[PDB]
Amino acid sequence: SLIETADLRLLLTTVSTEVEAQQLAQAAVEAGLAACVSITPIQSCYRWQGAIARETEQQMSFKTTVEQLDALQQWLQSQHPYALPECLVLTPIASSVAYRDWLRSSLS
Amino acid sequence: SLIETADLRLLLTTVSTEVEAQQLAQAAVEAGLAACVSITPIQSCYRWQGAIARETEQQMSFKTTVEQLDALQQWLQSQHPYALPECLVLTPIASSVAYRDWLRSSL
Amino acid sequence: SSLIETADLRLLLTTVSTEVEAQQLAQAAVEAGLAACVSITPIQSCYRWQGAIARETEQQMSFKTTVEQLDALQQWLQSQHPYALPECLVLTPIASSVAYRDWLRSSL
Repeated sequence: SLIETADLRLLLTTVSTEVEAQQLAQAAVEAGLAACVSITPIQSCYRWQGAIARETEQQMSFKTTVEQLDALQQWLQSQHPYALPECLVLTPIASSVAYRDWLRSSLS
Repeated sequence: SLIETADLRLLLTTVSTEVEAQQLAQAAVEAGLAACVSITPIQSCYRWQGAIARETEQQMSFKTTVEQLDALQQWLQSQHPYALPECLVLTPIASSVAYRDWLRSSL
Repeated sequence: SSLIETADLRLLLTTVSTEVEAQQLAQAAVEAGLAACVSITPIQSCYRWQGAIARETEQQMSFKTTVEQLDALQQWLQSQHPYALPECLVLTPIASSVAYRDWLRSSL
């Protein structure tokens, strides 16, 4: 049942706290900006303003379409305006018809 | 030993429980359909059945080749606990010579 | 904050066995200028080893870098990774924000 896909997108970002991740995920789905969101606890080590830090974060992966992606990304920024958040987008190359159709059905 | 690659695939899906994930991963490797499978605990938020839900799940990532991918997905569908499984496929664009060779040879 | 097309960012994925190993390798890669950020996630990995199915705890690592540093990062992993034959899978994000891409590039 695999089909080629070019219009699905995964938006990856991080936030510091579980509570923020949960709230952002719920509201993005309610807004029709993403169909599904996963939240994974991580540790991140990074260069920021000269120094190296290791902090706990929540990795978020938002499932959306190319049509909703800009709106989603801008909306997420609006939710933590003080942050320069991680923003990486991946394009899946295939999916199932049913999963693709469900995902597209979930967006507004 | 970095090489450009086009024939490797990652198939992403989720299941509800650790037990389900462990069993499905083992069976896929046993069948020669995936070289290796990672399992990561997540929380997932989505609307289903008219209502927004947040539930704990296990993210699975199956490493395979383009040649085995259809067989893996057909198998996974027959064996997956969900009526509508997540199915997303990524293509890595580079690997190491040794890792690519391991993955392909293991199938 | 707007999304822009990106072709020169890379995510290198590998695993190690322990949290300590992952923290040390991540710190060392950032210190050497080979990655801007490294995330670490505990996982289980299932694979066949010596003819038998194994399932082991591991740490999934994701190194955020540029195409220009990718070869040097992989070469450095040849010497520094704890495993003789590490996982090595590289993804290319297709978009990012201007701010994030600029942060990542300026960190290296």
